[PDB]
Amino acid sequence: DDAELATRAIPELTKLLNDEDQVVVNKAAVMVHQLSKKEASRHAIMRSPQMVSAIVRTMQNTNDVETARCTAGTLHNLSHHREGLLAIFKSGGIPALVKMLGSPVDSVLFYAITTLHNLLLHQEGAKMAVRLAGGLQKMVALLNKTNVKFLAITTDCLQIL
Ligand SMILES: CN1C[C@@H](c2cccc(C#N)c2)Oc2ccccc2C1=O
Repeated sequence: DDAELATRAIPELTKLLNDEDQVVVNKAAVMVHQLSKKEASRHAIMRSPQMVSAIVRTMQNTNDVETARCTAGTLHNLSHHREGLLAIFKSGGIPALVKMLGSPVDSVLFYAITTLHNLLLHQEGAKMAVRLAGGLQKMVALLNKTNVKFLAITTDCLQIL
């Protein structure tokens, strides 16, 4: 029933993610991120190409810190599934994630590189897409960070490319 109800709510949540009111978009992004933490509702989000497109679009245009963390966090969760990596890939997720590599918000930064690593690992076409978006230069720029786990994931992205 969790999956069926998340499924019905999706079109309205997709609509509110594209709203002009920034408080409406933030609240919808908080909602969708919460839905992405439960496997039944994460399944429903991955099956909606329109919903994944709205999370990508919102993530790359938002100036709201919580909105950026919630939307990148949502993509991070969906990237742990094959039917999730594919939806991110088709919705223009790679260029948006590459832009997020320039975030001063460290959780957005960690979510962005982990999702991109999951993509470079199992998504066909992700290698060339990361390169076309300038991800090679962006990832090299991060090698100056000091967190051990973050540096290793970033170095494996470059070792994969
Ligand atoms: C949310 N956001 C947009 C922008 C920003 C605006 C206002 C406050 C902060 C903080 N802290 C950051 O900075 C970014 C730059 C590049 C990629 C992504 C971000 C990003 O994460």
